[PDB]
Amino acid sequence: QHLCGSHLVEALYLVCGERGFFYTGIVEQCCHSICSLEQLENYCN
Amino acid sequence: HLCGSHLVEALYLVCGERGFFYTGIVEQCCHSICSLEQLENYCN
Amino acid sequence: QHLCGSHLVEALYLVCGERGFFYTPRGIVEQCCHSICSLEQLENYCN
Amino acid sequence: QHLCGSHLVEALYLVCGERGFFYTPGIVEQCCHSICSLEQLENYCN
Amino acid sequence: QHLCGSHLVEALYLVCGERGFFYTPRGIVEQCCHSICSLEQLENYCN
Amino acid sequence: HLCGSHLVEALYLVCGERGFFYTGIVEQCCHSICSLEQLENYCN
Repeated sequence: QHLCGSHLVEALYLVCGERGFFYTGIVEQCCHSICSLEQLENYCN
Repeated sequence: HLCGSHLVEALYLVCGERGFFYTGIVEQCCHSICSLEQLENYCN
Repeated sequence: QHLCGSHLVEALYLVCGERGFFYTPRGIVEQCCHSICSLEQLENYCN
Repeated sequence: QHLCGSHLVEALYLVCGERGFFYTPGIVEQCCHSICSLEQLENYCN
Repeated sequence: QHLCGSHLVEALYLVCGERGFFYTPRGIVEQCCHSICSLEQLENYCN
Repeated sequence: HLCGSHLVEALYLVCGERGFFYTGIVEQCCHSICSLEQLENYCN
């Protein structure tokens, strides 16, 4: 449940579907800490 | 296009401890676009 | 060679090819993640 | 060599480093349906 | 049974563990993609 | 953070026919951000 780097990016692609996304705090909450699926969708477009 | 090793890594990811079965998910998620909702339907 | 988490999942995929496989949690976690199992046990998780 | 879906996404991440990137639903035209090169791919990065 | 392209490489990654491995396309490509090879044939491309 | 199977997938992609060796590439590309250039030094 730690999402960073290439793996964070794989996760975004997955949960964002058609919505798309931007990638460069999502890192604090989901890479440094464990976020949920719901927390993750909130970074799509 | 969610294909190969990445599809399986995705299943692990959305299913956690619940687990999953892997075989048509290839048709549904690799050859066509499936959603998280559709992917969740391969967990146990 | 303790296959746990994503690595366990990456492994089954390889040895089962088209056969597919099942992943759930005396238990594959016990046999392959907490301990080292061989392919024999892993093929035993295909269908 | 034909980069689509999750792999296209793996590629963008790779060539963009710190710059980051944007991914939408054309890069699909250029790099997924046909084989594209480096810079053609980078302009969908930042 | 037939390992080609990235899969051969994922397989190498898997079976070589700490040894690491070298991938160079008479060839792991001939031996494991065009024909079915075993682990030792596969292991001899680890380091 | 470029790590594990993905690190190995990255090598395969950028090295093409040259091939590559995998073992530090980890320090430079997983724990830290490497560029294509630092990565290519692991091709043949």
